[PDB]
Amino acid sequence: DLKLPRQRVDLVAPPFVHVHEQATKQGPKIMEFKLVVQEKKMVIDEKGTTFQAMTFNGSMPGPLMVVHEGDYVEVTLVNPATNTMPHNIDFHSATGALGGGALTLINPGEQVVLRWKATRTGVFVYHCAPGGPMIPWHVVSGMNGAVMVLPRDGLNDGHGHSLRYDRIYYIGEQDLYVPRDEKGNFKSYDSPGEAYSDTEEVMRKLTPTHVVFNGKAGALTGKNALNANVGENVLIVHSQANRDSRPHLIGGHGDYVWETGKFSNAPETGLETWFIRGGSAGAALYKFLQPGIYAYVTHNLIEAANLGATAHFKVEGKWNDDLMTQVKAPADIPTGSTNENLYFQ
Amino acid sequence: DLKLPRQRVDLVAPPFVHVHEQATKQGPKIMEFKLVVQEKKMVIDEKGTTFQAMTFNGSMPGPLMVVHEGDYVEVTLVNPATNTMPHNIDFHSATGALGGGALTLINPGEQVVLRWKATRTGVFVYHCAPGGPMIPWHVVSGMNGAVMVLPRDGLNDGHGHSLRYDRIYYIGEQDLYVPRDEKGNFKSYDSPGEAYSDTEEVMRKLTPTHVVFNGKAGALTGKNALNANVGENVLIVHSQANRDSRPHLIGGHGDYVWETGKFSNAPETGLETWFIRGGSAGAALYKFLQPGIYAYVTHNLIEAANLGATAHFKVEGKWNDDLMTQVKAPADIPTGSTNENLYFQ
Amino acid sequence: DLKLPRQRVDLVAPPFVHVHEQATKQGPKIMEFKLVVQEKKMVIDEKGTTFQAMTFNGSMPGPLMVVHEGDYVEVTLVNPATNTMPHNIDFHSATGALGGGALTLINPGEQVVLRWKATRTGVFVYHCAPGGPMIPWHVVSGMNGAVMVLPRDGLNDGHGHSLRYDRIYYIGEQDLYVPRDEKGNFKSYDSPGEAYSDTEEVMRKLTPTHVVFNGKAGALTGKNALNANVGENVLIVHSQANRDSRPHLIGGHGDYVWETGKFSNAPETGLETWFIRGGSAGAALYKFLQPGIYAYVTHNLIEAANLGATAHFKVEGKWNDDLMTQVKAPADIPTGSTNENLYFQ
Ligand SMILES: OC[C@H]1O[C@@](CO)(O[C@H]2O[C@H](CO)[C@@H](O)[C@H](O)[C@H]2O)[C@@H](O)[C@@H]1O
Ligand SMILES: OC[C@H]1O[C@@](CO)(O[C@H]2O[C@H](CO)[C@@H](O)[C@H](O)[C@H]2O)[C@@H](O)[C@@H]1O
Ligand SMILES: OC[C@H]1O[C@@](CO)(O[C@H]2O[C@H](CO)[C@@H](O)[C@H](O)[C@H]2O)[C@@H](O)[C@@H]1O
Ligand SMILES: [Cu+2]
Ligand SMILES: [Cu+2]
Ligand SMILES: [Cu+2]
Ligand SMILES: [Cu+2]
Ligand SMILES: [Cu+2]
Ligand SMILES: [Cu+2]
Repeated sequence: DLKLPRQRVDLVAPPFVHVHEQATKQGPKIMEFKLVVQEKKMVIDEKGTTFQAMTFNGSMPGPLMVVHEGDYVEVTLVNPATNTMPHNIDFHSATGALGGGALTLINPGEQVVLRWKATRTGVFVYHCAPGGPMIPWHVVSGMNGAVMVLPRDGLNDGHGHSLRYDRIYYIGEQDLYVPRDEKGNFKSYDSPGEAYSDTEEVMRKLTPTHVVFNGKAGALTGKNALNANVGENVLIVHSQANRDSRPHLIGGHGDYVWETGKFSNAPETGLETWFIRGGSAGAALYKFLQPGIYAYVTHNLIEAANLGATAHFKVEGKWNDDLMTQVKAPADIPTGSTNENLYFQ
Repeated sequence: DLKLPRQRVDLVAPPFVHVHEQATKQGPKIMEFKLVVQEKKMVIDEKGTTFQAMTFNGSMPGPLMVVHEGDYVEVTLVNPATNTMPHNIDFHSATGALGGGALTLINPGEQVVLRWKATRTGVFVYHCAPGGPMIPWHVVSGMNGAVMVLPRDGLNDGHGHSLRYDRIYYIGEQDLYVPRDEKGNFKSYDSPGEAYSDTEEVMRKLTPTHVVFNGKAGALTGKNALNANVGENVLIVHSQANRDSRPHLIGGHGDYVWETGKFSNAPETGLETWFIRGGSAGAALYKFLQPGIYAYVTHNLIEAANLGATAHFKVEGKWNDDLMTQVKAPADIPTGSTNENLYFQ
Repeated sequence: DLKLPRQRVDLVAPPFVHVHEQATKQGPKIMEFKLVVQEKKMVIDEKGTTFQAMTFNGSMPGPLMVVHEGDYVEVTLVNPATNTMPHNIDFHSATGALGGGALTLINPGEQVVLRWKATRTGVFVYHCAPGGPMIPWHVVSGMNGAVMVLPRDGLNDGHGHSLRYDRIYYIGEQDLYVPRDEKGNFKSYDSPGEAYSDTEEVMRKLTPTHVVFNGKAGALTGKNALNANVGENVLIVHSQANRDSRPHLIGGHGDYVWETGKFSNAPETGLETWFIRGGSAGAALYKFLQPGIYAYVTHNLIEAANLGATAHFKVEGKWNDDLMTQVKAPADIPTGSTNENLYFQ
């Protein structure tokens, strides 16, 4: 009885996003997505530590889905028989049945089709939630992503002016809880079920061993740094399904930030650092003004530098010496300088 | 010299709330409340672990007090001689004398009467705060609750429109720090003073052993799930006197959320997850649109599923298939399906 | 080529602030500041525990710098040859080159001059960030402070009304990670490099051993309590470069709070407790209404009372019995009282 046009969307691996319109004059459609659960061993840090992960579509995070207010979203969730456990999906964007989790529980070898109406704008988490202690375990094993529900007129500044991004990236942050042996080395396991008991003990102490973007320490540095150009307005969606985070663009700002992630609320302006509450997605716009490397971190700097939570942007363009300049390069402290008379000595 | 009508309020145990008017045309009154401290052993999880608690009025949290802007609140605090320690009360709603703590210190066998003017609207924490290390210990032992100071015109949406709730619940979240023996089992004690030294060591590492609503894991699930009906606008007050929390209604949203808890500020709309800073109360309105079970959690899912922090609502009414529907029930993955050609394989 | 007046600013040790205008009719200037790195052993708690600190200008936090929107800020950063490590500076207020860190790396015996344009209003963190694991280590060793960029018209309430403070204090909160020996006693070291390996292990578990204001437990209590007077509007800037905090003025409120710290956003009103995300500075105004002692804490009360995070204000003036009064002093519970019939017994 729901007589609307159907459109199939092909998702892409984060931190990229499938193509979409920002503002649209198309009416509501049924937007069709497919997510396939994949349990597999994954490498999660620069020393090669492996982890028994569980994913949507083989990535941590799962891919970003993008629709417009009033669309219907029809998700086929597939759990191949190569997997060992039941899985489901819960959309924080959806209304009813535990976000869809109570309608999508599938054993290996099965698939299910859920439809939810996109009545709430913003970026939102989706994650697996099978029941009881399996909920946190599936989520911290990798089974979470995000969906963006755009207004049909695209984003605005909360004061009646349109905003448009030239570029979008999705940064999924994952807290991981990897057991260690008596000597302090990370332990390896042959299957998720084998890893569970030891992993649950680490989870109970609430302190992650790794905090990563795009599934691994160093995923978005080096060759895989994020590209941008001076003058571009870049939307950075950030999600964390289980634990708080405090994003910060080193050398930049958040020009417009929806830290609670919901476009019915005006963004805040000119933030240094914002706050993603565990169990949510937020979004920040920034117009790059300077070329060079930027680090994007959670600004618990221990997590950023020592547990894996740093991405880079590589921005091309011309340097603006009015905004910042090195007036004098490093030089020997003048013989004549008198710093021993300063108030704090 | 304060010549206003007096009205005695009988409090009730959370998560229920004493009856009150939302909007009122009554002028300011002296609203009289009594809180009696009770130290006692309490059961805090589904395995029967017991805990040396300290409470206001025998419950964790202490009861919700509800008054209107401009009322005076006259609290008789009683510390029966069956108790072993001094106690006091500090209202985050009040101005002066450490919130009242510096005027309310009572030994066992004594009572004291404090009056504070309700000049600030919102939901606010109250808690015991005897002095020094006793402050966190009394609070994490259970001695905290909340007070709501309504505008005289009731709540509004921050844009000039009245909001009215059909139902109110108060969810007090408690972080607990229970010692374990060498084998990892929770230890039992015969008195609060006996529990102190071992408990302070757990407190110092800042990681709770239990995170509970209404005083115990499973308190608000099963027979004690919270009731609602499709169409009702429900106000959920949430407090945490010592530690942050990130509330989330699984399958719903926060239609209007005051996460910092103060009604002079417009609420945010359409939240997935909000944030209660430790030492505060916040509030969310939601109009139920779908029947069924909802879980209300902190969305650190480890705390929610494994440390006790899940409540349920049981909502009666008719399902809306437009908002969400199971298009196809779980079925075998079609022989003809081609998932091995997906980009992530 | 930048032809503006230069003005030298002499900084002062926190929690005080160098003199400045709030509103100004002066045009943009080049505001010249000097920061000298000092590595030294410091006492950090009331038991005399010492710590291998690294500081700007010999204090934790580093001093508050105050300029106006559109000023240029020219910082000479000095690293004396008595220091052992390279250092740099990153301003969250600045645009480009990792906030200045990529232009300011200096070895012992060198100095460098950085200029950044103050294009963003608010309070912002600055901190050392040499590269890789040295970033969190230098920051949690003490190398962080804040800068305030005022609008030229001074502060406003976000609704078109000027706000002016009579008094300003800067509270820098520091999370510290001090190793312990097998017996649980804090370990002492002869140099920062000697302390590193053991300190990094404590840092990795993300749980501080001390959380302090102005560099030490008890720094702002006793003789060094903060002064104020009934009727004064006091601005409290609070920063935390690495870890979240939840400030609360016990016995007061935040009348106007910019918890994300940026003056382009209207403040929230009448807060009990606010939230400083790690990696940021926020600010609260409060007009004192009552004399006496107030405690200013982070409202994780364990951190406040047991890990060092309490300051005091001592406020002079006349008590207002309308706002709060002790109606009846502590007295024996009346023989006739009937508390055994209360609902919770
Ligand atoms: O309360 C009536 C009864 O209806 C049930 C039957 O399973 O299902 C309702 O809710 C489901 C979503 O949770 C819908 O898919 C279904 O169509 C609707 O009838 C039970 O939940 C309930 O006990
Ligand atoms: O500064 C004068 C002196 O007055 C004291 C006496 O105890 O009390 C004032 O403040 C109290 C609340 O903290 C009020 O109950 C009292 O009525 C008021 O006089 C001292 O705090 C102070 O040293
Ligand atoms: O992309 C060109 C090239 O210019 C460099 C040379 O070091 O420097 C630019 O950016 C610096 C700030 O990071 C400015 O101080 C400098 O003036 C500007 O030319 C390189 O970063 C870059 O590879
Ligand atoms: Cu799963
Ligand atoms: Cu969820
Ligand atoms: Cu008490
Ligand atoms: Cu308090
Ligand atoms: Cu340094
Ligand atoms: Cu920084």
